[PDB]
Amino acid sequence: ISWLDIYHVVSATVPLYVSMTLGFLSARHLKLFSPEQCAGINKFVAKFSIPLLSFQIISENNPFKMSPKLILSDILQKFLVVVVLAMVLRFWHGGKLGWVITGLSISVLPNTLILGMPILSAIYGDEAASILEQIVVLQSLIWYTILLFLFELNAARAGTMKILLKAWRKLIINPNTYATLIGIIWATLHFRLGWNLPEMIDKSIHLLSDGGLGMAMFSLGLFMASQSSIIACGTKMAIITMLLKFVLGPALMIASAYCIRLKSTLFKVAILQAALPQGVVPFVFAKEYNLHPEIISTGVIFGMLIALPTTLAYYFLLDL
Amino acid sequence: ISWLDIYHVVSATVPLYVSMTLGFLSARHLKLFSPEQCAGINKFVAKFSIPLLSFQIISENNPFKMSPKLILSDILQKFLVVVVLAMVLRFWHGGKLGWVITGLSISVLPNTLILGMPILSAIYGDEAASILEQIVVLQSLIWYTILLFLFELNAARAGTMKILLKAWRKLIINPNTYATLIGIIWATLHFRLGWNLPEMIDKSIHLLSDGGLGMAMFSLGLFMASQSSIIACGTKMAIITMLLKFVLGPALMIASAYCIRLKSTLFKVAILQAALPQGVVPFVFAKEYNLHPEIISTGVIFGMLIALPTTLAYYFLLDL
Ligand SMILES: CCCCC/C=C/C/C=C/CCCCCCCC(=O)OC[C@H](COP(=O)([O-])OCC[N+](C)(C)C)OC(=O)CCCCCCC/C=C/C/C=C/CCCCC
Ligand SMILES: O=C(O)COc1ccc(Cl)cc1Cl
Repeated sequence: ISWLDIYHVVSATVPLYVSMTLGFLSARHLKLFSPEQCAGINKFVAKFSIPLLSFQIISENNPFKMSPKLILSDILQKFLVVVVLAMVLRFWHGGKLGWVITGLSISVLPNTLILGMPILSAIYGDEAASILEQIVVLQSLIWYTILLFLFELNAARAGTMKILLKAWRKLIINPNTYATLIGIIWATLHFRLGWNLPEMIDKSIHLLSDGGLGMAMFSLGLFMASQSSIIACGTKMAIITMLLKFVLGPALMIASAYCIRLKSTLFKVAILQAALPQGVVPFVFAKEYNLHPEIISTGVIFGMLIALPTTLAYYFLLDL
Repeated sequence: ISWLDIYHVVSATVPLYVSMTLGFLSARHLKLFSPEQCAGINKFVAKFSIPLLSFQIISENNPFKMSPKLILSDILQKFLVVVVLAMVLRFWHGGKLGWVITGLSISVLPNTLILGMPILSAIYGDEAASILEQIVVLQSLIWYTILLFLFELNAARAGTMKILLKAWRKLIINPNTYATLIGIIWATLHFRLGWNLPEMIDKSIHLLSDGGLGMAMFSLGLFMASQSSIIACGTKMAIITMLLKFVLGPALMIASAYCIRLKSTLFKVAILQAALPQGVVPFVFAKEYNLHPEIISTGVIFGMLIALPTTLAYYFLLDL
């Protein structure tokens, strides 16, 4: 672990905190944004920035050149996490479905796009970049849509066939689903027939997509200024939010990798990626749907602080 | 002229119209955003994105390698538009000072920060970038401050030290002022001593500044949707606002360019930049001070529509 490699991690993490700070200061000390305005900014982030980012992620990779072992391992990890959460909730802590979503939003949705590429590139070779790209594409194609479907189903519940039909009806109009579908279609078209996206469309998409992550962090800092303080999540809930993200998710990912027989850099990069801090998109969704938005906030705040400790610990463990 | 050039300009301009149309549809038709949410988004873009973009543009300029001929041309463009507005108003339309500010907020304040770099950097490549950034620096450092002082003087007119003090107090709480000062200082340091911005700070600034143009157009579209109609005022003061920007301003700028003997790209760019539609800061000042906010809004809304039609015309004309 070269000392100059810690500089890379810190440089990848600090910018995601500068915007968050700016937002917190604007909301609390400057009293610049009212709660309605913060909700509107978050809605813009969730409706225009995230769909375009997902489209770009999905439309810039080879759908037919993708490690199937990586896909199977990710699916197995997600299924195992869902099963474990369902089993635990049955005996621990009504409103059980609301906690299954809040578990997947802090367990099986890392932030490999921002904090993953630099950390893995510094600690591993170029192949890790491709593996992380594939993981991000999968989580922005399948998992980010399944999470939205679950959110819609939870909102509708607040006779079963009617609820499912309502959830599907509300999902089909969601920008994220259409963005993902168009992204996959364009990816296959461009990588089979060689079609290239016209410049007037690529630039238009980039203009809105660009700066979306800064806006998401701004919204995260804005929402954290309307809570009790910085750990409004609580004391025990904040402690378990990290055992779910750095002690259970990584273990289940290791189990999935063992089951799928991963033996390559597709192992030391497939497991380490699962120990990275939480993403911002899960918060962007959990605050628009108002499903425990305080639990996926302190987790984000305190996950990028311990990213380096836990990541280096897992790196040492894998080598041993 | 070749159709390829016309197509290049159209492609450069299309994304900035797609963002505006998306914002307008989201506000009015799709009804994603409530008026409070739209106001919050406008405040965010005007407080965090625009100042950072201004700082970046200013820092990407060389104070010691400016063009004094361009400086003089820009100062004489806004000094004989005053001598043409103080003479016409003598024989046309009490409120000479009020109308002069409204006449200056239209003719000689192009939007060279949001809609000037993209279009012109594409029409003439990267050569025009230096000229546009120099003009942006000048209008952010001198002309906006003078406009603020004139607005304060008009407000107090319906001693001088009190007006200057009020202008200074209101100028210190403006993010644009701090952004411009810091950008000038950093450009001086970088281009004299050779210092380089740290990677962390650069990435943090880019996180928010990247989306400062697409989101600016989105906010413009939201504002257009907020207004009741395109032509808020009457035709009498609507067919004159366009002629005060696409006929009088460019003509008086061509006169300045001939007096100062500007030649080459510094001419085809120095006149073309004056034909761009009006900015939004003058509208903000007019709304805050309530100085004819129904004409400065009409101009800003009806120039964004016919910018490309009236920009291709000047592009074709100047080639001869
Ligand atoms: C050197 C750092 C100077 C920091 C300047 C801050 C000074 C603090 C000001 C104190 C005066 C008290 C009044 C403060 C109000 C302005 C706040 C502000 O101005 O806050 C930054 C601004 C956002 O203000 P606001 O709109 O949110 O609220 C302000 C509007 N109202 C008042 C309505 C809420 O917008 C921005 O982000 C500005 C972005 C451009 C500045 C980027 C600085 C980068 C640093 C460059 C220098 C680097 C040198 C190399 C050295 C490297 C090693 C260290
Ligand atoms: O540069 C300009 O004159 C216009 O750019 C803007 C566009 C939208 C908003 Cl809110 C603020 C600004 Cl300054």
